[PDB]
Amino acid sequence: MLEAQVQFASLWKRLVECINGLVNEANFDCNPGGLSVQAMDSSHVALVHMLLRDDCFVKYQCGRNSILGLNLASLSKVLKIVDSNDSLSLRHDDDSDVVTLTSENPEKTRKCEYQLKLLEIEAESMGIPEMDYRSTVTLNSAEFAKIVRDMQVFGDTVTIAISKEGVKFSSSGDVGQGYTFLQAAGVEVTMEEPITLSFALRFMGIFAKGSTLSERVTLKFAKDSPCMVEYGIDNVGYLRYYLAPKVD
Amino acid sequence: MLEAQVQFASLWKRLVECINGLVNEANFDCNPGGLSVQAMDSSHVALVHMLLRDDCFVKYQCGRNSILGLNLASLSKVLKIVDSNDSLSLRHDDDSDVVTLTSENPEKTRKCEYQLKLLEIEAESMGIPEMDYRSTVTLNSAEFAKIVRDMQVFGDTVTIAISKEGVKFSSSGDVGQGYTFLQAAGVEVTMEEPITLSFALRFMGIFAKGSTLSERVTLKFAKDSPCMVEYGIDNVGYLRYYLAPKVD
Amino acid sequence: MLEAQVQFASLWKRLVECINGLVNEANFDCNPGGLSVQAMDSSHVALVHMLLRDDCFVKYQCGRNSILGLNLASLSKVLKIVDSNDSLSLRHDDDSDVVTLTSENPEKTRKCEYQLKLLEIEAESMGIPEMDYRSTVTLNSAEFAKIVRDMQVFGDTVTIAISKEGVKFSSSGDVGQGYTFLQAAGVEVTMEEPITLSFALRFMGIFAKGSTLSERVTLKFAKDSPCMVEYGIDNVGYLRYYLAPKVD
Repeated sequence: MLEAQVQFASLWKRLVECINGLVNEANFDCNPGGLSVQAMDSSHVALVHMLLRDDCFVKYQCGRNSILGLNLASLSKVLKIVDSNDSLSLRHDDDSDVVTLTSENPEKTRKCEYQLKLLEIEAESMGIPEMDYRSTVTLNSAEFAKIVRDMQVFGDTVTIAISKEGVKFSSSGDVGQGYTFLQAAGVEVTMEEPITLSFALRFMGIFAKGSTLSERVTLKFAKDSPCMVEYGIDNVGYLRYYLAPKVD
Repeated sequence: MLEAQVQFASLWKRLVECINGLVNEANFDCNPGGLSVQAMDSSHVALVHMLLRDDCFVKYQCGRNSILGLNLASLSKVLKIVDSNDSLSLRHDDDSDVVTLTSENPEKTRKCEYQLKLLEIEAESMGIPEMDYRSTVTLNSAEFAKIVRDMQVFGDTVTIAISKEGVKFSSSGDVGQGYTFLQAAGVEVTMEEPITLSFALRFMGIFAKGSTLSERVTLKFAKDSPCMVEYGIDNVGYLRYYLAPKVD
Repeated sequence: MLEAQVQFASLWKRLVECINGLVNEANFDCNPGGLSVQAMDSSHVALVHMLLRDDCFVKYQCGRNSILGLNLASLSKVLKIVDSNDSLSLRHDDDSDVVTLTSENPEKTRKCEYQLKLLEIEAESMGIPEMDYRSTVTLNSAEFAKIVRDMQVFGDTVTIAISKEGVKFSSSGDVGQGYTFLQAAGVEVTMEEPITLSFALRFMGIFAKGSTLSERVTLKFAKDSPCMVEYGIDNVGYLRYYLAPKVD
């Protein structure tokens, strides 16, 4: 028996777009502590972790640790048609084969109910990278997203370069070469190594949809490792993406 | 020698857009009691009747009664180039092959004049049902339009249920099942008897575009009777759609 | 070498859009006088001539006459991602095979540096054919844009017709037959005789994007001659297009 009402559907909408950019279906892992979604893309290069804590909701009910597999195509299609400022209640009854979304005004004059069939999705091996990072940069989410889009005019690969002065995103291709250089303040570096890696812009792109959730974004880098980009969802959750670097 | 100056060309623009949704060509019945298009889609399932009473125009003139066949696709292309806040005089002359649109500024500094070829179109041998309709509902025209587009994510068929409590719009398909319920008395339901019919969303869709003319819309129903959907062009005319239900 | 710095990159963004419509590569002739593109379209029917004068730039060094072949496609692609409000400094060091654009933020938190390869651009065939222009006509550049967009629904050839009263742009095609007349209101016609040319609309449309650089535009005509359409950039240069008439 589960029931998670949220005040403003804005949140669910912005979130599902965010994880849908990375995967078609995923398991909604619901505990008394909150909804969790963990998922890897089909090329096993990059990973989403999303937590929404119990207090993120107006009302949250999850005695048992039930799981829900959900088609994020259908889910996304449906959230599309739900007003930003309407309330949205996700509920699964005791052994139904469908989850239900349920939507109302502030003023109760219109009520929408949608039902989605669930799916056996084999929960994956996957594995959050277990490391700690000796380099962290925080910056404006929207600026971040613009920088990936920028770099894409050049390549499929951005080269990030943290130093104590600031980060230096670079890229190359037929069009030419470009970099965008950032300076500390603005940007918040916390480095202890001239550490500089390369990544797939396709994914950085996908991750950067995170700016719909959070004015700021933190990137984290350990030498030769899966970087992390984190989007704080208020103080009541996070969106976390981990991506493998390109290596020789 | 027809002549028909509307004053704000928006009306003609917003109208043709609507009716063009349903049909590529249409005869304009031009009496001294106004203009009226009557027409069926090619799948002979859905009907438009629009009348602009002669009080509608700041200049009307139709001694005789003429029919004028028009390619609406071409009439639409010309009308998308016409500034909503301009004069728009229509005009046909005796044995003339061509009708003539003519726009002017408020401040008489810009004259535009287009010229379209008439068609011969076979006169329509279905026209109106002439029905009772004792079941009625009236709701904000944009919500109606939002709703048909919403229901379209689920299926090609909307099922409309009317009780005195309200009006439920339901739909089913691959994605899931959806419904949108509206409360009564903001919706003015008023029925004699509780009934529920089903319809092709394609056409409901087409009809909904009427939301650009009237802020409110009126639906009327009857058991195994082509429903009607009506849009008052304020008090100077109407646009009216009729659609066959889907029975088993 | 050459340095040229603009205060607001808006200018370059808006210029390269205009001239890229006509040709995908051009030579920038650079003097102490200023930057200067001059280029024909590949059918030798239309000619662009831009001048950015030395005072257009906050900073402009160019000791000797270098000539730079640039790929306007690529430049366009880069400039699309430069912010309007950032500055843009364009340098080239004398044996370098590369031009380099640099973009700083007013508050110095962000610096961007893109670099493009030069091209050996063979054709500088050229030849600004000045003649004595009898008739002039000057009008709001957006209206002119709009008029050609409109004339395009009819045909691919506009006939401009200039007289005491004003000017009549007309066109014909499968859709029908339109015209647009502008009274001498502003609209400063200032002719000597009646005069009626016709012109490819494709090109007129390419030209009409100049409306992003100048609230007004000016057309000059001469019997059996190329027209000129000029857009002035402040008092610091011009963009000037020349188009041959259709005769037959």
